[PDB]
Amino acid sequence: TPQNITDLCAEYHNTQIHTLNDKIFSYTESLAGKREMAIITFKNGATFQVEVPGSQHIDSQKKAIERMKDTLRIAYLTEAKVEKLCVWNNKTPRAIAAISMAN
Amino acid sequence: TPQNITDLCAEYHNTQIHTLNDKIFSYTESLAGKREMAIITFKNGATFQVEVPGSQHIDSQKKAIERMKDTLRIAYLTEAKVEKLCVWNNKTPRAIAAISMAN
Amino acid sequence: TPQNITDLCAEYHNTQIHTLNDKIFSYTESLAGKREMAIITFKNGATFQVEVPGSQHIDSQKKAIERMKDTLRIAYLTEAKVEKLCVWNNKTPRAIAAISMAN
Amino acid sequence: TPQNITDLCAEYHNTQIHTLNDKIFSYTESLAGKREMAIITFKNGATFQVEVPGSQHIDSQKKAIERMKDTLRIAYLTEAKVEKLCVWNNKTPRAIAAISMAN
Amino acid sequence: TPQNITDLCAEYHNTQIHTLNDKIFSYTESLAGKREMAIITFKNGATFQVEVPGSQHIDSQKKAIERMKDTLRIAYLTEAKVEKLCVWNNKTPRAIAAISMAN
Ligand SMILES: CC(=O)N[C@H]1[C@H](O[C@@H]2[C@H](O[C@]3(C(=O)O)C[C@H](O)[C@@H](NC(C)=O)[C@H]([C@H](O)[C@H](O)CO)O3)[C@@H](O)[C@H](O[C@H]3[C@H](O)[C@@H](O)[C@H](O)O[C@@H]3CO)O[C@@H]2CO)O[C@H](CO)[C@H](O)[C@@H]1O[C@@H]1O[C@H](CO)[C@H](O)[C@H](O)[C@H]1O
Ligand SMILES: CC(=O)N[C@H]1[C@H](O[C@@H]2[C@H](O[C@]3(C(=O)O)C[C@H](O)[C@@H](NC(C)=O)[C@H]([C@H](O)[C@H](O)CO)O3)[C@@H](O)[C@H](O[C@H]3[C@H](O)[C@@H](O)[C@H](O)O[C@@H]3CO)O[C@@H]2CO)O[C@H](CO)[C@H](O)[C@@H]1O[C@@H]1O[C@H](CO)[C@H](O)[C@H](O)[C@H]1O
Ligand SMILES: CC(=O)N[C@H]1[C@H](O[C@@H]2[C@H](O[C@]3(C(=O)O)C[C@H](O)[C@@H](NC(C)=O)[C@H]([C@H](O)[C@H](O)CO)O3)[C@@H](O)[C@H](O[C@H]3[C@H](O)[C@@H](O)[C@H](O)O[C@@H]3CO)O[C@@H]2CO)O[C@H](CO)[C@H](O)[C@@H]1O[C@@H]1O[C@H](CO)[C@H](O)[C@H](O)[C@H]1O
Repeated sequence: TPQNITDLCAEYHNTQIHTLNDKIFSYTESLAGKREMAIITFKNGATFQVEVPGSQHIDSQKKAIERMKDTLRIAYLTEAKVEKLCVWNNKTPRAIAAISMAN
Repeated sequence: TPQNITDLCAEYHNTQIHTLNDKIFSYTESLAGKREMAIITFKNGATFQVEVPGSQHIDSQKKAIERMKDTLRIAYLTEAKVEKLCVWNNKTPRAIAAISMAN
Repeated sequence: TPQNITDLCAEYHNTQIHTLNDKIFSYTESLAGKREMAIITFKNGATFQVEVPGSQHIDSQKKAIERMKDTLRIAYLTEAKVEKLCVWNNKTPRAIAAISMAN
Repeated sequence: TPQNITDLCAEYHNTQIHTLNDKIFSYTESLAGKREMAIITFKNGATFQVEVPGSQHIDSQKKAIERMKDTLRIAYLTEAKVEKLCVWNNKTPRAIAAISMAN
Repeated sequence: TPQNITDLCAEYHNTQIHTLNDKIFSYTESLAGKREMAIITFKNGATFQVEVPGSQHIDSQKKAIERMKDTLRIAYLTEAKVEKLCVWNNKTPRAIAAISMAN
């Protein structure tokens, strides 16, 4: 079991860490069929999604996907600094696997 | 997968984007049977709903409808600026498909 | 579909609109068996309930009853102005069907 | 149906009202097995629990127990004044049945 | 039934109390499959997890694990002082069993 987001990210293929150390610039969410997702951006233009739940996800991830969208929304609204994102780089927009917040 | 609300909106028939760049003026929600819905307005009078769930919705959208009502309520209470709404034109009030929020 | 709380209220028998234009004065909730309910009051003493779920509710209302209690608690805690309540007047305390919030 | 917490409390055996008119001093919660519970204290030392869900509860209470723990956490974090608690006094710590909050 | 986190923690093997009396320094959350977890740190470098749900957990603990991640997120965002953690010491990072907040 990892102790931080960088080591967690390294337990997966097709992932990378992005260091933001910034608040979220915009928060988008959709209830439209087959596009039940969230998208965040940063002022540097960087865009990330929480993927639509699908075949790629194991059952244990379903609650965690919902939690992540909850986390992004409240981080956005409270202007919380996002430290790092672990993302999958075989999706466009890059898909969030993990988030760290500090400072 | 789309990277922003405008492109997402364009993936659906008979939708449009409204640009508000304003906080929500009023928030209404109902538990009354067959009217389990939310209604928001802006100061210009513009009125939008989250639809009552029905057969027009696929299963994957049901959780997202609930999340959207959560989002609208907290956006209202925090006076968060709503950037755009993607809506369906064939409902009255216009039915929300997606929301974006930015400073 | 209605566009505001007043029109929604009028789609039901046994209802009335209360215009409060005030924050909630007190919030009460109970987990006691057969009394799993919330009660709110306003400054003038006027009292309203979210009813115990029961056979007078259809299945689609169960989630909306839980949402309404969520709404009333956060409205109370944030001192959000309640504009109107739509209530059923064939219950004591008057039973909330819908709420609108506006400053 | 009762109009207030005092009248509600009187509908049950083994209960009493505590009039606190104070914020919560401490909030404790546990996920440990068979001790999935919350405990609050007040500055006067008074201590209360939300009981572990069990055989003493009917199914309609399960969602209300979870809601109560949510309420106590947010009341704690926002320093909301608790007016009264209705508690079962045949338990140690005294077990919360209902809460009222007023400025 | 215990009356405080210290006595609760002593009902379990392989647990200990850490006294922090500090806000959470960082909050990390993951939706990655098999690492659906949260990690917190304190400025003294201490690191704790909420374990991935699994067979070491009885069914009643699953809702309480979700609640705990909710609690840690909002405690982080509000800079709430954590008084004590009860943690299992047979896990790395040490795994949270209970939390207390005061002052
Ligand atoms: C890389 C990949 O295809 N991942 C998909 C995963 O495949 C499993 C194994 O991949 C890892 C991984 O995702 O990196 C390997 C990591 O070590 C694992 N880490 C931990 C901490 O457990 C993760 C983790 O278990 C899963 O992610 C949890 O769901 O899995 C992959 O190496 C393995 O490959 C097999 C191959 O399939 C087989 O034919 C060949 O003979 O042997 C290879 C091993 O040498 O296959 C594993 C599945 O059996 O599978 C999951 C579903 O279980 C997803 O499909 C995952 O795809 C990504 O999913 C992401 C969201 O969760 C996101 O959408 C990404 O864009 C997807 O690529
Ligand atoms: C009035 C009443 O007893 N309502 C109960 C309802 O009864 C149904 C019809 O009532 C309405 C209503 O609630 O006003 C009629 C509205 O037009 C409907 N509006 C919409 C937008 O759909 C609603 C709505 O469909 C339901 O509320 C959704 O569950 O229903 C009622 O008129 C009808 O009885 C007529 C009868 O047909 C007629 O021959 C005779 O002359 O008079 C009767 C009384 O007007 O019966 C319908 C049911 O078959 O039924 C629901 C559940 O099925 C509830 O029991 C409802 O009671 C209210 O419930 C509220 C909570 O949802 C709240 O607790 C109130 O205090 C209850 O009275
Ligand atoms: C007193 C007691 O042991 N209560 C347990 C309950 O027993 C039922 C009757 O209790 C009441 C009550 O809890 O006060 C009586 C009230 O009038 C009811 N009020 C309303 C508004 O309905 C409540 C309510 O129905 C239940 O609480 C909902 O679940 O129930 C109890 O009096 C009765 O036993 C009588 C017996 O009938 C009589 O012949 C003899 O002379 O005296 C007995 C004791 O007074 O038994 C009823 C059930 O058959 O049952 C529930 C079931 O889930 C609980 O076990 C309840 O225990 C309390 O539970 C609380 C949490 O819900 C909390 O943990 C308290 O500490 C428990 O004591």
